[PDB]
Amino acid sequence: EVKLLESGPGLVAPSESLSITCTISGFSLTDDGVSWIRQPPGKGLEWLGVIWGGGSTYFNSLFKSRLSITRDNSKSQVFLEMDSLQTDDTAMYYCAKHDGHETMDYWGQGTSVTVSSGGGGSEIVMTQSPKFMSTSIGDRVNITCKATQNVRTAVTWYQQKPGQSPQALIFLASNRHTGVPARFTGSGSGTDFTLTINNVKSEDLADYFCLQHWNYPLTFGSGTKLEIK
Repeated sequence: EVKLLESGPGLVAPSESLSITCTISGFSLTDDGVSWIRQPPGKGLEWLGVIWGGGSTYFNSLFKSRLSITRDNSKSQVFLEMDSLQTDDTAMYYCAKHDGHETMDYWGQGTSVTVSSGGGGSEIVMTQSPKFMSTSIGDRVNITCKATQNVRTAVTWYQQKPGQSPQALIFLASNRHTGVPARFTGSGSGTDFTLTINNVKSEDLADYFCLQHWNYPLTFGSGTKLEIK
């Protein structure tokens, strides 16, 4: 059984370093290489670097300056070290084992690394749910958007059809923009907000998103694509 388990701090303050330990078993560090991957919340997978069975270390150019990958074959451990950590580096960090040098075979449990000064973050994050939705014509669907702070009613809901510009659906949380069909409705005040579409029509196939305008900077929701069966 091939095993890899990450050991990491979990909480790191901005500008500090990061040292994660991949404790491996079931294979030989002399033969197989080990890579470091990270997954930010709601982002794609990001490859950091690799140490090969002979010791050759390659790094992703985006980090290069601040990455270090070492190991200890007697202890069966591979070490990652990153410098000048900031909020952007908040991600789930994995170590993965290759088949010698070709294909990345087996992943570890992953260790979650969160970077925050203690103020929890400062920009106000609008979290949308759901990111995707497959609907039938005539259903009623909800999209919600949650704020990390009371933004009162300073929330605007936009629709953006494919290859077009966004267009205001709801303004001030609950009021329909001019010329908006009465089937789009807005609810909410404070932290949670809800765009509701009754009687889903074919032209509703678009990308919907929220925006807060309580405090700078203005921040949008990640978006929501509406597909129709």
